[PDB]
Amino acid sequence: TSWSDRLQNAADMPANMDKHALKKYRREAYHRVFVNRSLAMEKIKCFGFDMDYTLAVYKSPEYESLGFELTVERLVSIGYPQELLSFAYDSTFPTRGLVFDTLYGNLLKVDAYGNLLVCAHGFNFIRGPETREQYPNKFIQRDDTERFYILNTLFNLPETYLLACLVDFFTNCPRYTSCETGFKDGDLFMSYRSMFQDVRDAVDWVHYKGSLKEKTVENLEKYVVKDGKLPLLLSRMKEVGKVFLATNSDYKYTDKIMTYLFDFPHGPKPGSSHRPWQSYFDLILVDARKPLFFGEGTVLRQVDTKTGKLKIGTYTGPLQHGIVYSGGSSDTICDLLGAKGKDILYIGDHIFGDILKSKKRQGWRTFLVIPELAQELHVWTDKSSLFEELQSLDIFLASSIQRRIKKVTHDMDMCYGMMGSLFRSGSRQTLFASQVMRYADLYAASFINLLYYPFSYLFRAAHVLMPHES
Amino acid sequence: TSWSDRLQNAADMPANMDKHALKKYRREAYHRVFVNRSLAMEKIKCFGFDMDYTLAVYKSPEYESLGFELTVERLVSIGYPQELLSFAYDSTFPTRGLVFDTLYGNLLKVDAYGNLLVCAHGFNFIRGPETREQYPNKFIQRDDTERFYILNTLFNLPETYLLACLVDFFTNCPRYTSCETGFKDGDLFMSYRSMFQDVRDAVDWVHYKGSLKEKTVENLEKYVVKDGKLPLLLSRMKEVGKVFLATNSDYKYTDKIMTYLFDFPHGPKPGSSHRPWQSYFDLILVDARKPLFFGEGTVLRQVDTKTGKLKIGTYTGPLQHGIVYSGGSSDTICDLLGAKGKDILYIGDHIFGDILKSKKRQGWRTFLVIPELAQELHVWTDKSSLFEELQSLDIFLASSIQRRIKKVTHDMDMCYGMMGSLFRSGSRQTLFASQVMRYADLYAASFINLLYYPFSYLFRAAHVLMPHES
Ligand SMILES: [Mg+2]
Ligand SMILES: [Mg+2]
Repeated sequence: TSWSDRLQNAADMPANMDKHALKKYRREAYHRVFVNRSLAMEKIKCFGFDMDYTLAVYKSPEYESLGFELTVERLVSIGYPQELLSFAYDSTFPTRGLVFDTLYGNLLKVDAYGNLLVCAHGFNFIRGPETREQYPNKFIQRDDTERFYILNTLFNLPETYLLACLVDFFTNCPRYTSCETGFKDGDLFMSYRSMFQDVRDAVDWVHYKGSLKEKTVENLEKYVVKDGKLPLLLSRMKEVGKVFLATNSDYKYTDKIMTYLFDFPHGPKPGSSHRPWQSYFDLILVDARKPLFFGEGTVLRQVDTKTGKLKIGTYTGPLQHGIVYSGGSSDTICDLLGAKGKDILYIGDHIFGDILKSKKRQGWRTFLVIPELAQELHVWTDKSSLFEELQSLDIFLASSIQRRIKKVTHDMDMCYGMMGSLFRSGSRQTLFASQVMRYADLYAASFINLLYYPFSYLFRAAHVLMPHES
Repeated sequence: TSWSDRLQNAADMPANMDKHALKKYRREAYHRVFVNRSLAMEKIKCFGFDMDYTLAVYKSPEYESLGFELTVERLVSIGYPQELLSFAYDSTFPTRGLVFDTLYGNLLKVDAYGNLLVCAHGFNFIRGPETREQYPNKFIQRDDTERFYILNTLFNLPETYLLACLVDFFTNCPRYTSCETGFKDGDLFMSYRSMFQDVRDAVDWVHYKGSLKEKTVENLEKYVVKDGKLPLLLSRMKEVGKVFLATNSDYKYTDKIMTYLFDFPHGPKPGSSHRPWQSYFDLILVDARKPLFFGEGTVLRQVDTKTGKLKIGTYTGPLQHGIVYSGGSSDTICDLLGAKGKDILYIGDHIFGDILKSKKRQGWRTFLVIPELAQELHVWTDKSSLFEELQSLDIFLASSIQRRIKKVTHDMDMCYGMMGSLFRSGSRQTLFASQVMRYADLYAASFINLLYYPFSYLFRAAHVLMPHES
């Protein structure tokens, strides 16, 4: 049972809009919207969306497996060894938000301060004392972006696993000699950095120049979660405010995915006429180039929706019905919708490019979609006894207790996968968790959970007090 | 009663090291060390210090008034109008950590997200609706460092007030015409930015080329808090670890201040021989250039302590007794003391240059000294009924309540001064407060509060849980 299985099971259910039914449903963690900072829904005038892994959640592990297979085939085609073809995607290995250290070839799980929680070289998990050789302070400087790459999106799951496969492969293949910073093969030296760059390039290529999109769209039911409640929520949002799309995807791909997401024999609710996906949006913007979008952005262009090509020139005209924009900036949205940042709730899955950047650069309100939460919630509740035990031990310690703490931490983490929870390793929160709390005003397993709250709901979070104020 | 008066009253008291006396004393907020993240003191191998506003806390408002007077005199001497000489420093106006907006000439008090809590143009406090003309989203992008300057240190208190005085003066002097971005005086245009730059330059000049240091050192009792307990604490630290000084001040000024700080007829305790300040440090480093110090730093130089001049050349030798360093990097300290970052507790008052940067760049443990806390604690407890009222109203609201909330917020804030608490405006925390919580592992009114805790004390903070984990 993957997180997408959970999401699809919930997507299959019709909306019961009886107000008591709604209250009961949203009390379940699965259908709840979680609150980091208080947000009065009555003050939101514009609801903005990302598409991929927000509106269009790709099914797991099928979509990751497809990306993996095509990325491997691209690497082989440029001259990586044939043994790569014997790799098979394994969903139990990668957790999102890991850091690849391009100097030493390690996947790292870190906290908000760059402290090492987990270090794997290939499939070898390096324990504390051994990590000190390469990380003397068990710490990385994560903003050293030339060295460290943070694998922040669900698109990075395939390459997270592939990096580990490759390091494992070269390390154990007697054709190659392992060095500190890569592999020697006679007169050829392959650094972990140049290897990482090849993987990154092959991933981009598969999405942009390869067959991934074509294979996705030829079997959308296999690859994409679909939910009859989506037009209902969007139509309700449009009753109290404006609705926009701002996506990095191009027009042709957006049109294919979005058509599928609305492809039901009805519109907002069963019995109503179907309407085109475009009719649910006051403003549609593609090729957004987030996060650059939230600063200078790019030249505002107009899509010719008939051909899917951009019209020649900068678009200087007004917002008109049926127009589709390309590029621009977040200011385009504010100016055309008559909005200020705090009137906007932007809904996306990219913790950096969607959420942190719109928050820091523009003061937008933020809603983070975390698709894996759909299944992490199940583990969290099902294994609560292990977390509680750890919480009791930590308090008792403040030795056989220290070893017990390490053992319980391991058992708890393994319930999530080999790289543990997205949100923690034992009692230590990850960088990703800390960024969620600081930048996402609201978060949930799905944006659909907004449907279960009334129009002027006040999302509440307790005030933060300093230690001396307590 | 200023915060320095509180600090000096406590400094005047002898240390009672009876273990029960110690426990009782540190329970008082004034003498407490506050904990943002748990820290096991037994793991600290090196204790590092800043000097100014850390070891050498300057007396308030006398020191600010001296800086102000000399800065004004410097501005007049370069051609600012004579009316500046009628300004007098007023401690009730500035709060630390305000943001000067160089485009519009406003002092801003903001939260961690750039939201406006207070906006003053001169001594005119602009209320919410009027701030929207210049700040349509009541928000600034604070990392736009070309536009916004954060007045982060106690050295910036004089210029905080002076900026307000100047804006007030030009606005109300009929020789000048007020524009959006500065003042016209016939064929001369003075932007708020060029005005701000003149103030900033005059402040630097007074410290570097003017008479401020000379006037400080000629009357150290008037200007500097002195405490017989300082050598006691340092000598205890030296029993369990290494002690270093890393300061931006130069050798001659450091030597004058430090001599005064140790100038008692005894050493660590009454009855013991006096020892030179240098003997309390395993490593002494001046001209540190923090925060650059915590990255590449500068060339490591050796001070000729006889002349106060640098020896010619890069110092390539070992740590030797009596040597004094200049420049270098934080790696100099780790390499010479045999330390890793998490073995180091660095003690300073500069939230950015001392604390945030050593934490983010190096993974050092951090202790933030907040001298104003000495008096903010008194107001916090004395006016607790106003904060409690506000907390009850906020909860009741979740109208005459909204107006009551604004009135109580104002009354509470005014108890601290015209720009309110360093830590909040009503129920909203400032940027400074949020940075304290995120980057300072420990904080206190004075570093001396460490004396009241035993050698292997475990400072405890509760674990943070995400909303879905609660
Ligand atoms: Mg996305
Ligand atoms: Mg200082």
